[PDB]
Amino acid sequence: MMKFINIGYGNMVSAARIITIVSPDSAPIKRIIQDAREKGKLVDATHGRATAAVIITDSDHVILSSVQPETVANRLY
Amino acid sequence: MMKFINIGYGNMVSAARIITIVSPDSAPIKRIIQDAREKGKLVDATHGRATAAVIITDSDHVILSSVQPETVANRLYG
Amino acid sequence: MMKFINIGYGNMVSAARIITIVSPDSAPIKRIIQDAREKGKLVDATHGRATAAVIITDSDHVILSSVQPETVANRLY
Amino acid sequence: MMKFINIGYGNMVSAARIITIVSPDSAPIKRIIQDAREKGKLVDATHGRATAAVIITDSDHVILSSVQPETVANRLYG
Amino acid sequence: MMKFINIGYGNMVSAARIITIVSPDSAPIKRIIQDAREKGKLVDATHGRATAAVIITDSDHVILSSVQPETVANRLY
Amino acid sequence: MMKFINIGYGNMVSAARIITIVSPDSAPIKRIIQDAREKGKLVDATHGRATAAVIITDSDHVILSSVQPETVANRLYG
Amino acid sequence: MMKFINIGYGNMVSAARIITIVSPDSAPIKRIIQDAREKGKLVDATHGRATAAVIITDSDHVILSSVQPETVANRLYG
Amino acid sequence: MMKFINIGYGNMVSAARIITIVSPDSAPIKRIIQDAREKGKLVDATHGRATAAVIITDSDHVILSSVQPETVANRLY
Amino acid sequence: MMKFINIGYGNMVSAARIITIVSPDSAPIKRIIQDAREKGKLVDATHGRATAAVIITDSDHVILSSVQPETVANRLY
Amino acid sequence: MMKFINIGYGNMVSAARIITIVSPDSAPIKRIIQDAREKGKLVDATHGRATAAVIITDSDHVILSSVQPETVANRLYG
Amino acid sequence: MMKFINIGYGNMVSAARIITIVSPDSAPIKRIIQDAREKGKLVDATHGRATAAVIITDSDHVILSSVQPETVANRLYG
Amino acid sequence: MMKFINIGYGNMVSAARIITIVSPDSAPIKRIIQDAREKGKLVDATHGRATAAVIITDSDHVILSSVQPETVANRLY
Amino acid sequence: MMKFINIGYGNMVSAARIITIVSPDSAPIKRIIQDAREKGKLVDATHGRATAAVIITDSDHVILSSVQPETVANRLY
Amino acid sequence: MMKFINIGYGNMVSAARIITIVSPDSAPIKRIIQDAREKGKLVDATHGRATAAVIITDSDHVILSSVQPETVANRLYG
Amino acid sequence: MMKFINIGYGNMVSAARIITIVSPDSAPIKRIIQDAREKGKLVDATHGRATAAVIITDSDHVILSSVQPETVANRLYG
Amino acid sequence: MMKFINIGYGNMVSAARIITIVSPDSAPIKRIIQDAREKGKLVDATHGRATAAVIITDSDHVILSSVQPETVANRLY
Repeated sequence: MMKFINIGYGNMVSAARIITIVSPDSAPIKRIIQDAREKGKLVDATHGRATAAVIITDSDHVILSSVQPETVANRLY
Repeated sequence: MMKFINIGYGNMVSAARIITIVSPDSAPIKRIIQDAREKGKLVDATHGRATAAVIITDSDHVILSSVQPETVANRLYG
Repeated sequence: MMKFINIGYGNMVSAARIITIVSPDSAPIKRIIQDAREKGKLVDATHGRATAAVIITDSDHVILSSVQPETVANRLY
Repeated sequence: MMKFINIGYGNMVSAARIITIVSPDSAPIKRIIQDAREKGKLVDATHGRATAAVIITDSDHVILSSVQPETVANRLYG
Repeated sequence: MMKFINIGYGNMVSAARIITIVSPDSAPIKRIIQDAREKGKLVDATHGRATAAVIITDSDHVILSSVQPETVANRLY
Repeated sequence: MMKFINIGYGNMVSAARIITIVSPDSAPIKRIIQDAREKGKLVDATHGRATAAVIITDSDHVILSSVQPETVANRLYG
Repeated sequence: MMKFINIGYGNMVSAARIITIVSPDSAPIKRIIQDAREKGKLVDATHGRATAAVIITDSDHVILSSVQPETVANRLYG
Repeated sequence: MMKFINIGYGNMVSAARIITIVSPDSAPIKRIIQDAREKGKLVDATHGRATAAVIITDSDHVILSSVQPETVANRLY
Repeated sequence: MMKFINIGYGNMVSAARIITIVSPDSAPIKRIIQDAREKGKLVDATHGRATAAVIITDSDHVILSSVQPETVANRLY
Repeated sequence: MMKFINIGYGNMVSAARIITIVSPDSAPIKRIIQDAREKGKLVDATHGRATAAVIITDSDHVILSSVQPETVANRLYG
Repeated sequence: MMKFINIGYGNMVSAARIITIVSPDSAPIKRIIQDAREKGKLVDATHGRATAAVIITDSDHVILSSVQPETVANRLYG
Repeated sequence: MMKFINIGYGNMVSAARIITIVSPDSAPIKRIIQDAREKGKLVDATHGRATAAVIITDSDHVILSSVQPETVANRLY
Repeated sequence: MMKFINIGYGNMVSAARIITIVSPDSAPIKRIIQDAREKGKLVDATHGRATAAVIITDSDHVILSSVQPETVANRLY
Repeated sequence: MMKFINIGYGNMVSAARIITIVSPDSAPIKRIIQDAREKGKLVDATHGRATAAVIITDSDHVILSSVQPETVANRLYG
Repeated sequence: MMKFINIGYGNMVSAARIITIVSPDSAPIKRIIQDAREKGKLVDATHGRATAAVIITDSDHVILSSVQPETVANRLYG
Repeated sequence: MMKFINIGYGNMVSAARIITIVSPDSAPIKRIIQDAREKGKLVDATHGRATAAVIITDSDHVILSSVQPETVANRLY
C-alpha cells in the first residue's frame, strides 16, 4: 500500500493527505477550483490533458489530475 | 478496512476524514449545506441524482452523495 | 470494534470524533444545542423522534440522536 | 481499556479527550466552570445531584459529574 | 503504564497531555501560575496542602499538585 | 521505507511532511512558487540547476528540487 | 525509552514534546529566552545553578536546565 | 533509530519535528534565516563554526548546524 | 437636522451610523436579514407591521422598520 | 445638544456612542440582550424596574433603561 | 450637500460611506459582485431593472443601482 | 466644557472616551468589573472610598469612581 | 471642492478615501494590481482604454483609471 | 488648549490620545503597569523620581509621570 | 493647504494619510522598504531616479519619491 | 500651527499621528526601540547623531530623532 500515489505524468500526492477525489463536472467543485486559483492553492497536474479528477487535500490545496477518480484511489496499491 | 470509500459515480472520500454521514431530511443539515455552498466548501457527488446522504469531513467540507448513509459506512469493508 | 456508529435510522458518526454523549435534559446542554443551531453546527438525526442523546464532536458539531447515550456508546461493538 | 467512560446516569465521555479530572473544591476550578457556563462550553451530567468531579476535555469543554474523580479514572478498565 | 496519573487526593491528569512538571520555587513558573489564574486556566488540586509540583498541559492549563514532581512522573507506572 | 529523502545535492526532506510533488510546468504551481518567495516559505535545493520537481509540505513551505518527481517518490524506499 | 525525562533537581519534561535541546551560548537562543520571559512561557528548572541546556517544547515554552544537552537526550533511555 | 539527533557539539533536535535540512547557500533559505532572526525563531548551534546545514522544524524554528545536511539525516541511526 | 431618526413606533436610530436603507423585496437583502438573525445582529422595530425598510448600520446590525425607506431618510429633518 | 444623556436613576450614556434605541418587544432584541449577558457586554440601568428601552452602543455593549426610547432621544436637547 | 442619496426606487445610501461608484462593465467589478453575493454583503436596489452602477461602501458592502454612476454622484446636491 | 473630567481625588478621565457611567449595584455591571479585573482593564480611582460610579471607556477599560454618576457627567462643565 | 471625483467615463471615487494616485509603469505597483485582482479588490474603470493612473483607497481597493494621475487630483476642484 | 502636554523632564504626550490619568495607588493600576512592562507598552518618563501619575493612551501604552494627575490635566491650557 | 501633494513625475499622495517622510539613509528604513516590497505594500514613484524620500502612510504602504523630504512637506501649501 | 514637524535634517513627522515624545534613557523605551527594530517598525532619523527623542506614532512606528523632545513639540508652531 503506497504512501505516494501517481496522479499522472509522474506527479505524486501523499495518500494520507487526501480528503476527497471527485469529478470536475458540477458547480460546487468548480467554485472550489476557482477559489483555489485565486488563493494560490491550485495545482494543475493534468500536463495538458482533460481534467478527470479533482483532489482536495487537508492543507486545502486543490490538485487537478487527468486520471479517473476511482483510478487514483486504486493506485493506493 | 478501506482507506477510500466510493460514494457513487466514481467519487471517493477518505474514511478517516469523515465526521458524520446523515440524511438530508431536516432543517439543520440543510443549513449546513447552504453554508457550505456559500463558503465554497460544498462538493456535489450526486451526478444529477437525488441526495441520499450528506458527508461532513474534518476539513468542514460538505459532500453530497446519492447512496444511503448506511451504504457509505458499509463500504468501509471490502 | 466499529469506526462508524449507527445513531439511529441509518445515520452514522465516526467514533473517534466523539467527545461526549449526554442527555438533553438540562440548561447547559440546551445552550450548546441553541448555539450550534445559530452557528450552523447542529445536525438533527432523530428523524422525527424524541431527542435522547446529544453528541458533541471534535469539530464542535452537535448531533441529536433518538438513542440512549449509553446505547450509542455500546454500539462501538 | 475502554474508549467511552460512563460518568453517571448514562452520560459518556471519550477517555482519550480528557485532560484532567478534579474535585470542585476550590476557587480556580469554580472560575473554570463559570467561564464555561458563560461561553457555552459547560455540560452538566450530574442529573440533579451534587457535583463530585469536574472533567476538562481537550476541546476545552467542562463536564460536571456526580461520581468521584477516582471512579471516573478507574472505569477506564472493564 | 497508566493513562491517568493520581496527582494527590484523588485528582487525575492524563499523562499524554503533560508537557512539564516542575517545582513552584522561582519567578518564571510563578508568572505562569498567575497568568493562568487571570486567564481561567489554573486548577488547584493541592486540597489545602503546600504546592510541590506545577503541571503544564498541552491545553496550556496549569495544575497545582501537593506531590513531588518526580513522584508524579513515577506514578505513570 | 525511509524517514528522510535526498532531493539532490545533499538536501533532505521528511517524507511524512510532503503533500504533493509536481512538475513546475504550468501557471498554478508557478503562482505557488512566487507566493512562497514573497512570504519567505520558499526553499531552493536545486544547487543552480533546472527545477524538475516542486515539493509542497504540510507547513506550506515550497521546496525546489533538480530531480524528477518520480525520483523523489521512489527514494522513499532504500 | 522513557516518557518523562528528569532535567535536574526533580523537574520533568515529556520527551515527545521536545523540539530541540541546545547550549545557551549565543545571541539567538538568548533572544528566545528573553522572549519567553516576557510572554510568560519561560520555565527555570536550574534550581539556582548555571544554565547548561535550553529546551524548546512544541507548546513554544522554553525550559532552562542545569544539565548538559547530551545528558537530557541520553536520559531518554533507562 | 534515534528520537534525538546530535547536530554537532552536543546540540540535539527531535527527528520527528524536522521538515527539511538544506544547504545555506542561496537566497530563499537566507531569507528564511533572517526572518527567523527577526521573529525570535532562530537557533544557532554551530558553536562558532561555518554553517553547513539549516534545519526547519514544524514549529517553524530555524536551527543552524555545522554538519553536512545528509550527515544530520544519517545520524537518525 | 436630527442626530436620531424615528423609524416607527418610537424606535430610534442614529443617522450617522446608517450605511443604507433599502426595500426588503429581493434575495440579497433577505440573505442579509437571515445572516443577522443567526448572528444576533438583527433588530425588529416593525412592532407587528409589514417590513418596509431594512437599515444596515456601520456596526453591521440590521434593523427592520415599518416605514418607507425614503421616509426614514426624510426624517433626518 | 448634550454630550451625556440621563437614561434613568442617574445612569448616563454618551449620545455619540448610541447606534439604536428600541423597545424590548420582540425575539431579535431579546437575543441581543442574552448574547450581551453571556459575553459580559450587558449593562442594566433599570434600577429594578421594567425595561422600556434597549440601547446598543458602538462598543457593542447593550444597556437596559426604564424610560421609553423616545424619552432617551428627546433628552439629547436641554 | 445631502447626507442620504436616493439610488433609485426609494433606496438610500449614506454619501459619506461611499468609496467608489462604477459601471458593471468588466470582469474585476463582476468578481466583486459575486464575492459580495457569496459573503452576504450584496444589496440589490435595482428593483428588477438593468444594473447601471455599482456602489462599494466602506463597510465593504456592494450595492447595485439602476441609475448611471454620474447620476448617483450628482444627487449629492439638492 | 472640559476635555478632562475630575472623577475624584485628582483622577482624570477624557470625556470623549466615555461610553457610559452607571451605578455598581447589579449583576451585569459586576460581571463587567470582574472581567476587567481578570483582563487587566480595571482602574480603581475610589482612593479607599465606596464605589459610586462605574465608567466604561471606548478602549473597554473600566474605571471605578467614588462620585455619583450624574455628578461625573455634570463635571463636563 | 468635490467629494466625488470623476475618474473617466462617468466612474466616481470619493476624494477622502484616496491614499495615493500613481503611474502603472513599475514593478511594485504592478504587484499591487495583481494582488488586488487575486483578492477581489481590483476595479477597472478604464472602459477599454490604456491605464494611466492607479488609485489606492483606504479600504485597500485598487482602481484603474484612464486619466493622468495629476489630472485626477486636479478634478478635486 | 494645547496639543502636547509636558509630563515632566521634557517628555511630551498628545492630549487627544489620553484616556485616563490616575494615581499609582492600588492593585488594578499596578496590574496595568506590569502588563505593559511585559508587553513592551510601558514608557517611563519619571527620570528616576517617584511615580505620581499613570497615563493610559488610546494605543494602550502606559506612561509613568512624576507630576500629579491634576497637574497633567491643568497643563492642557497655557 | 492642499489635499493632494505631488511627489514627483505626476504621482500624488493624500497629505492627511502621511505618517512620516524620511531619508532612505539607514538600515531601519531600508528594512521597512524591503518588508513592503515582500508584502506588496511598496509603491515606487521615483520614475527611475534616485530615491530621496520615503513616505509611510497610515495604510502602512511605503512610497518612494525622488524629491527631498522637505520638498514633499513644503508642497502642502500652494 | 504645522501639520508636519521637522524632526531634524529634513525628516518630517505628521503632528496628528504622534502619541508621545520621550527621552531614550531608560529600560522601557529601550524595549520599545528594540521591539520596533525586530518588527520592522523602527525609523532612524538622527542622521548619525545622538538620539535625543523617541517618537511613538499611532501606527506604532518608533522614530528616532536627534532633537530634544520638548523642541520637537515646540516645532508644532
